[PDB]
Amino acid sequence: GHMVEIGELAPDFELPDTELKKVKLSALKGKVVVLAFYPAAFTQVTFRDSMAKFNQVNAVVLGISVDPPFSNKAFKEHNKLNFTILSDYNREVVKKYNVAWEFPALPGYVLAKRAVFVIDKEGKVRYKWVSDDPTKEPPYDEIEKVVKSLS
Amino acid sequence: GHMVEIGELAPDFELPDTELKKVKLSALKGKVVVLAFYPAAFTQVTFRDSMAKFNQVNAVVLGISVDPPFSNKAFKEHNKLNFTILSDYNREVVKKYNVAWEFPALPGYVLAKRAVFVIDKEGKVRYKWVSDDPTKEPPYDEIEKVVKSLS
Repeated sequence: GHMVEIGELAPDFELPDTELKKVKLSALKGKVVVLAFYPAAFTQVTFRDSMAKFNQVNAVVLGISVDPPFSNKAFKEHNKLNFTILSDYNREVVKKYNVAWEFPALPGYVLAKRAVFVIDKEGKVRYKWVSDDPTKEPPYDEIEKVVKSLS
Repeated sequence: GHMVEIGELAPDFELPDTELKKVKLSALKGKVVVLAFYPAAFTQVTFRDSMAKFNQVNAVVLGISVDPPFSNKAFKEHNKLNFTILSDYNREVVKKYNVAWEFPALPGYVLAKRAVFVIDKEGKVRYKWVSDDPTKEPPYDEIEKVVKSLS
């Protein structure tokens, strides 16, 4: 089964972005990468989604959800997200990162937990945060300090 | 396997709407129903999606796609769709209606063909249109005349 720990090589993957362009994690070696998993585009709470808090991060942020690319494109534009948003539509990556759960109101609907992984220039996992509660937000300040140490 | 023909009882199903409320086709017996399958919310071409052409139909229109409810809710609101939009997220219904295909740019992504079924007050299929080409639009005028004959 899948378990991701600090110090391990981050599991590689290739997913389509909002323009259906294939994005491969390992092609980003040489750059700090932040994986930002979210349960669902257009989750309602506010004028802008919390994913916009990654706009200011000094790294290559990959937002990842199981939403289809067409909807993620509208979500990206509506919320002025300035970074790549990927669609894990077959749930390959939520499984590889062990961040899958079933949405309570939708039997058999598997989606990402709210999670963040920071990956160094060598492709190793250097920070991990996974919340079972989808409404919690990650500690952005700590994440940015980790990114700084890897830059 | 599944095949839907004129004169048959429409296959029953229960799917969540944009508020995650379960909607069951057979509960609509006594009313004319129009199933309007579409491949994907937020498909770009125009200021408003063609699904809005069902706003004027004198029947209970159920829009159906494999998009998740949260995205379909944003799609419904953006395009001022006045009718129920259902999420066939496990592809149960596209299979039952034999309107599934794989999106060319996304391996393993199964979605609805552009299709319309009109169902009479007894729950029987009375009109069927299925387009392999997702950009074609159905003959709205004929559909509305069929609806009239069933009213």
